Amino acid sequence: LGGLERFCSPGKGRGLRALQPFQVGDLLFSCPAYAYVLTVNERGNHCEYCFTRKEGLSKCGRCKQAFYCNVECQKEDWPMHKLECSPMVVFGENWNPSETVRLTARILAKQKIHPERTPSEKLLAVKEFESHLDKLDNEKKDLIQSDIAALHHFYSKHLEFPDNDSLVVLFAQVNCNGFTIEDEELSHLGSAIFPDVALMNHSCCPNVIVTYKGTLAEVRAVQEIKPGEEVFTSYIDLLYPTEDRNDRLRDSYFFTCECQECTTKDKDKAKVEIRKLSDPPKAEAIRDMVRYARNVIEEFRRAKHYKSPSELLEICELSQEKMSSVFEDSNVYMLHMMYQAMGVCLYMQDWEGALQYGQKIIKPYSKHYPLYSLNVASMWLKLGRLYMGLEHKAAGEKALKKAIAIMEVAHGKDHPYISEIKQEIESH
Ligand SMILES: C[S@@+](CC[C@H](N)C(=O)[O-])C[C@H]1O[C@@H](n2cnc3c(N)ncnc32)[C@H](O)[C@@H]1O
Ligand SMILES: [Zn+2]
Ligand SMILES: [Zn+2]
Ligand SMILES: [Zn+2]
Repeated sequence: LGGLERFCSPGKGRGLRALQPFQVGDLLFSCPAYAYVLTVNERGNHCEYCFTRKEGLSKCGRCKQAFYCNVECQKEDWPMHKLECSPMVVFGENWNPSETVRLTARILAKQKIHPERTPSEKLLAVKEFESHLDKLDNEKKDLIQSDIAALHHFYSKHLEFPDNDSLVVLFAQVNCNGFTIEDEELSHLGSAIFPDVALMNHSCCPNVIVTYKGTLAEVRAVQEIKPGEEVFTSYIDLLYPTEDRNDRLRDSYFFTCECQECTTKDKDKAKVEIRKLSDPPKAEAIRDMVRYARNVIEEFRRAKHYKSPSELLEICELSQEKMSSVFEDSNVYMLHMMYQAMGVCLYMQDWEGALQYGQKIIKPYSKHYPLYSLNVASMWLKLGRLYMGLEHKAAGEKALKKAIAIMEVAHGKDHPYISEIKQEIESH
């Protein structure tokens, strides 16, 4: 694809570089999804085939668990829908495959249907994906085996499975190159595989941002890219300090980042901000809170699957109180709990609580992320839609206009999401 090229990136394997300049907001390229799945919770909200968010969604009369825009989207999805239609109804409540198993089954399907290079593989092919097979611990290798067992159990009707456990190779490849599709509010819509998009290496200070216009991945410049510069995306959440960022990257992607931010650690001091207070906190007292903060984060990750919403908020308020003694309110570990608490109030349809948390987050949040960040665009959007809901038309408009500003860069001026937000301002 024009104005870019695949190249050998010293110490980063294969990569994508520019052959022409790209300005802030310019679309480098699009990539139609090679394989994709609409997440189970978004059924009836989005079209299974084109991911269009609409209300007049017609049901699959054969499974009553697949929705479409019309009969053509339904017919166009049947080669992929075939995999789950009858099994969902025949397996009944016993039908529980994870999204990774759902996705991998559609990759195997695509490889049988269309074995030749797809328009999504102009620079990187699915077969050429990096696996990191050789660095997997037994715990990880066992987690892939669960997924393989699950593949065989639910998708054996139409699929012929490959040469021993070269399914381990494929499952390690989808873990390494697999994409999750999120909406305007960064809510999970599904999983997909974008091969050319997967060629891009990581930077904690990227020059590009991946957005989705249905099942189509779009790459837009968030910094100026000049000929010969490598195009880098972020694989992870850029709020956390160097250690946390690299702890996630090493775990999920088996590499350590050495970008300007991870080298310099410049933004680290501000990220884990400490209170100025009479008799400043001791060097060890700081390290003790970081360990607590990082453990309460994981404890919360578990607690959501098995605790009441009023219990979840209690975890948030209690942990914020312990942390507040050492940590300032701008600290990323404090801002996470506030983000968690806002999420709960939103679930409980507590629009005041959600707004009080948003307002408390946004200013310090904006500061901690790059200039064009999907996290802060989404946060400004949540805040705007909350204000607008609570009939605060002035503040709601400021917030929605702030979101539109970041969004016109990453998503593009003509994005369906921008047109939706503009209508929210125009009516109320
Ligand atoms: C989605 S693939 C990117 C394309 C990959 N470089 C290739 O040749 O197939 C992700 C993998 O690329 C490598 N990678 C990406 N960004 C990197 C970086 N900044 N430093 C080192 N390795 C990186 C890691 O091995 C990582 O798991
Ligand atoms: Zn459709
Ligand atoms: Zn069906
Ligand atoms: Zn980095």
